[PDB]
Amino acid sequence: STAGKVIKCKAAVLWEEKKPFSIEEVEVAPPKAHEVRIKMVATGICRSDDHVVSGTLVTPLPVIAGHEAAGIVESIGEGVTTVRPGDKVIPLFTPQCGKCRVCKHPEGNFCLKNDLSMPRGTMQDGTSRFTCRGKPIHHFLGTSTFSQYTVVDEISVAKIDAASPLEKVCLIGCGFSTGYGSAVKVAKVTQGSTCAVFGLGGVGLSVIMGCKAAGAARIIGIDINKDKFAKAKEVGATECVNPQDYKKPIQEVLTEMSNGGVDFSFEVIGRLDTMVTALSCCQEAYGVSVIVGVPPDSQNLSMNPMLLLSGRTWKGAIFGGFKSKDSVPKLVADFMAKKFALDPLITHVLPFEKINEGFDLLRSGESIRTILTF
Amino acid sequence: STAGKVIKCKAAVLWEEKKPFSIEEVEVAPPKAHEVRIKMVATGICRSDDHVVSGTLVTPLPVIAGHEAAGIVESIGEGVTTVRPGDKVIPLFTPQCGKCRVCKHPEGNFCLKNDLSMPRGTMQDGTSRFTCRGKPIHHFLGTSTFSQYTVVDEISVAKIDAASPLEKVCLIGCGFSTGYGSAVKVAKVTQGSTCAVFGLGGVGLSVIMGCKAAGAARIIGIDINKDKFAKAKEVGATECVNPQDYKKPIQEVLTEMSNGGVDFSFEVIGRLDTMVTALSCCQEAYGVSVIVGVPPDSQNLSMNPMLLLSGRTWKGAIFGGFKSKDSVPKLVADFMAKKFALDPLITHVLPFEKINEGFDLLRSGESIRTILTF
Ligand SMILES: NC(=O)c1ccc[n+]([C@@H]2O[C@H](COP(=O)([O-])OP(=O)([O-])OC[C@H]3O[C@@H](n4cnc5c(N)[nH+]cnc54)[C@H](O)[C@@H]3O)[C@@H](O)[C@H]2O)c1
Ligand SMILES: NC(=O)c1ccc[n+]([C@@H]2O[C@H](COP(=O)([O-])OP(=O)([O-])OC[C@H]3O[C@@H](n4cnc5c(N)[nH+]cnc54)[C@H](O)[C@@H]3O)[C@@H](O)[C@H]2O)c1
Ligand SMILES: OCc1c(F)c(F)c(F)c(F)c1F
Ligand SMILES: OCc1c(F)c(F)c(F)c(F)c1F
Ligand SMILES: [Zn+2]
Ligand SMILES: [Zn+2]
Ligand SMILES: [Zn+2]
Ligand SMILES: [Zn+2]
Repeated sequence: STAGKVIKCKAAVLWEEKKPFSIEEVEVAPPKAHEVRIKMVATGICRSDDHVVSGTLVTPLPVIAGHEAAGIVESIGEGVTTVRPGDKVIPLFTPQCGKCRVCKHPEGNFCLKNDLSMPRGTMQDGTSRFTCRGKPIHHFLGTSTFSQYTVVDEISVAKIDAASPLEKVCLIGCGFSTGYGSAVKVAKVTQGSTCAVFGLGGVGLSVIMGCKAAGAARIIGIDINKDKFAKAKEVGATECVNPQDYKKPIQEVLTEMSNGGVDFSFEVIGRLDTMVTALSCCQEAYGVSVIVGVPPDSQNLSMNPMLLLSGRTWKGAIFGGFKSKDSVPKLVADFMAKKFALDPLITHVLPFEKINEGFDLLRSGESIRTILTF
Repeated sequence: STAGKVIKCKAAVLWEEKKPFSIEEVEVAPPKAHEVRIKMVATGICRSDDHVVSGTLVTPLPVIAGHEAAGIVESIGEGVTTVRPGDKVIPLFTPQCGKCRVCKHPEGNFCLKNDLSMPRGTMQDGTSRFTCRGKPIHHFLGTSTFSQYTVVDEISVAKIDAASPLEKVCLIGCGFSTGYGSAVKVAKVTQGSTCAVFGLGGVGLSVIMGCKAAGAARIIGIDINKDKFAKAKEVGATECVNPQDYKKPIQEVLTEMSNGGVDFSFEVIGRLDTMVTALSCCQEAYGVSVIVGVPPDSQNLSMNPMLLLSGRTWKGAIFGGFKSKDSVPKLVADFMAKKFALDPLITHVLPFEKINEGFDLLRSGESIRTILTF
């Protein structure tokens, strides 16, 4: 039995920015009250994890990163009611405490208990469950999924279908749900509309899936890497454009293509310039633009507010706008009912021990999602 | 007797920026096909007219400004079907051609025939109906209401109730409808919500009216001129704050007052800094901020897009989001049925000949709306 005991296991520790992960033994404390210890089964490599490595996202180091995953409950602390040992679960990088003003709001999902805005890199109680070489190691977004075992707060975990394939549904923990919800819930894409999707990685592909599901008539994919176009078309893009092919700015190209601007645009990269371009290419009177990408820490964009005064709507969201604990189980149920596909997003499946190679595939432009299996 | 003939009348011509208007004789050509010549009865002095004088708003000079008005049709050009001589009318600074993609869109109101985005200062045909001292004089927004007679395109005029009091309902041509619609139509303020209104002039007062009509529980007015607070409370503000009273930035004050951010905020001034402050003070996960004020020409704001990524919505609108020709007559009908009040906005009345004194009153901070009578 491991319940109630410290577990020694393998994890990928990030000791400092711009260095490879170190795959080594960590100690994982047992869960305290209202905490859940999970044996990880699969975790995805998301660009946001690379942002921690690159310094694009600032979070306390050293750290166990990883936020898109699925696993099986090993043990629960006192007072846990929503999961039991043996349950399949997805950690929730956006929690759902159910009690704060956001949780109670019909349209908010960015629960005030989150560790995104002002990250401490701890459990809710302000302490860490991880040690490595005698040193405390930080958590990441309350999830820390780059470990054979993690500990999460109960508000940061959802129980899912016991028959779920964990090596696929881990994507519901971040990239699929984020893109899909950005289209269907946040933008509320309409039937017959024209959509523009900037960035054709895992998240942008999921935005395309949602735009197609919503009945868009035209879905224009934009990426500087033309190797991304074939898969974008497979999942619903009607056209793809590479800005590097044009003498004019791409907002002008897209405005012309759409006979005066698109209905919905999405920034799914993380660049300040593309955020402004995406806003500009939506129709000036009634267009909607959604920011999904995460830009470099503490950098401001510059824009002319006449873009908004004419009638545009500009919004952003975390996790597709989904209230996390309510939505994850339903998304998995919908996947099990064949309502959407996840295989198009998965280009590589590697053992966990190859985490660095998986990040190199992302950085080189060669992968969409690599799933790491424990 | 004047139908088909040039009319000589008095208008207020702006020859140069940063100068008084010159009340002098102009020649007003008869209406061409699909044009309407209107005898003006009353026109309001709106801050946007002042922006033309100050250079905040760039439009070709020399010009006959004025855009908030009501009058009586003197004559119609060939092919006009929607008004007749003797009808009471409001000129529409935002046209409604009824044929473009925006006019056909359920939400859009910024008709593509507008003369706001890239002002030419002409009729729809690219020519002027005004001569002064033998020189052609520009139109403004297709309306040019600072004249005893103007000529407008048919898509820029609405017929209104024959019993309408024109010295009141001119405010439906801009300031009332813009602020009211910004709350009820653009923001879609909800019952029980907390609203923050930056700027307590005529437009911001109208926003407050709209927020109160929509059922807001708290309406916080923000102005650096505390003389504006008594009327703001009369029309529905629950509390007023002056940024100059505080050591902390007002977005922090408002976030504290609203226990974590407001539901709806409105920028009703025209400053880049207050546009960002207004966005910041709405709740980070589900807040909505609407830009109403007109900022200085060609200037960009700087902002951190993480404000949006957490869930905020940022939008702007012209004329309260109202499709102009459909909406203006209905708004007048609702006024005649006492569904809203206009008298709280009217602080001064002057003859047209005292236009410069009217502008002095606005610039000093003393007036809300001065109504000029012809
Ligand atoms: N809002 C959320 O909740 C949330 C969740 C998940 C991911 N993210 C962010 O979303 C973004 C996309 O993540 P991902 O899909 O995993 O990343 P990814 O797989 O790296 O995809 C990004 C795509 O952008 C393309 N690209 C780069 N520069 C440009 C350019 N100038 N113009 C057009 N295309 C360009 C690039 O070739 C690539 O295909 C990242 O910034 C993530 O951090 C946000
Ligand atoms: N979007 C539209 O369709 C539309 C139509 C009508 C008016 N406008 C614009 O709306 C704005 C307001 O017009 P208005 O109500 O006639 O103008 P106004 O009567 O000048 O009112 C502006 C108010 O802002 C106050 N103010 C100035 N600076 C600050 C500050 N830093 N903080 C807080 N309050 C401050 C000022 O004291 C005044 O009471 C102007 O920019 C107009 O050009 C836009
Ligand atoms: O990919 C999801 C994701 C985000 F959207 C962020 F805004 C963030 F800061 C982060 F760490 C993260 F993992
Ligand atoms: O007051 C209404 C109004 C506007 F909202 C503008 F954006 C504009 F450019 C203008 F000239 C105007 F009069
Ligand atoms: Zn919460
Ligand atoms: Zn992610
Ligand atoms: Zn139109
Ligand atoms: Zn105005």
